[PDB]
Amino acid sequence: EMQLTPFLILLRKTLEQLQEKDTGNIFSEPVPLSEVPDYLDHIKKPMDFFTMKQNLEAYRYLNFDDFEEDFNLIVSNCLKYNAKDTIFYRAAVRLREQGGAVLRQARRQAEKM
Ligand SMILES: Cn1c(=O)c(=O)n(C)c2ccccc21
Repeated sequence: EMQLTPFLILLRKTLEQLQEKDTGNIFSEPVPLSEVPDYLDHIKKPMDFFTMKQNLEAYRYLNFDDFEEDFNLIVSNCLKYNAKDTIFYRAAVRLREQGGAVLRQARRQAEKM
């Protein structure tokens, strides 16, 4: 199939590119549950870019689809929790659009391995 180290290098670069689309850094760290006490009533699996980085280095992403699944959780959790008329909801829509393009290019590079 493919070698581990170039794949992880690609995922590290891809995660950096996704974070660059989140210009407010609102997805950089976990949603603060102390300030959002009802969050887990709605959200089954919180996700954020710091957690994704930890998972990457813990060798928890060994195919592109598991990496993309967690990125999609960042977006979908935000759309689910927040009302449509909020900056947060719109930011997740924009991240879905801009990040989908980053992911398509990165997946093509993975398929070259
Ligand atoms: C409730 N909440 C969210 O749903 C969210 O997506 N982000 C990014 C949040 C960021 C800070 C505080 C609360 C948040």
